[PDB]
Amino acid sequence: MSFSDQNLIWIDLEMTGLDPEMHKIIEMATIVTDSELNILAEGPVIAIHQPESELAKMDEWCTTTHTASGLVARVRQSQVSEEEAIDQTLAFLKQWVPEGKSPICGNSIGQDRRFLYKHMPRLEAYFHYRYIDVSTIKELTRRWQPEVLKEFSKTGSHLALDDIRESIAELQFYRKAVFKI
Ligand code: NA
Repeated sequence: MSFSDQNLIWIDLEMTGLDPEMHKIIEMATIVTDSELNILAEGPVIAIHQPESELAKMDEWCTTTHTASGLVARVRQSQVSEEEAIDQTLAFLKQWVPEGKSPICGNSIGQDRRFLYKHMPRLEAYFHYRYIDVSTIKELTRRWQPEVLKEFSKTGSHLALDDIRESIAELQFYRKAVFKI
């Protein structure tokens, strides 16, 4: 429908920790916006199965966060592997954005990309090499006019789809508050 090489691919992952060589992806969510940040479609929201030995690497922050959100129970019950999650996500993205055109979009999105390189390289390859990191704008705003940041807040639930929706909302806020284009 609104297929376009200008559309943007937004992605958020949840993991068992911060180290791609040690930890695993346990949730993924994608959203496609047009170039003006209008949400066109939401992609698969996938809890990825991991065995207890991998869940057992989680520190207290991860254990308490992902248990209280319900993610751990969804991971334990999930029948979807990383490979099947890649397949579902690519089948979605091919309907909205051509391969290799969209930067990877999100907050501190270089961290997610590291996990994609290690665990989902076929999906990493779908992105253009550039990054649209909303937290770049957050950090520049903090230094140039920090009072702006009091006008926006996040819930931060660490449910991947809700968090990437907050990333888009943050950029929409910056478009009006700190940009003049
Ligand atoms: Na994130």
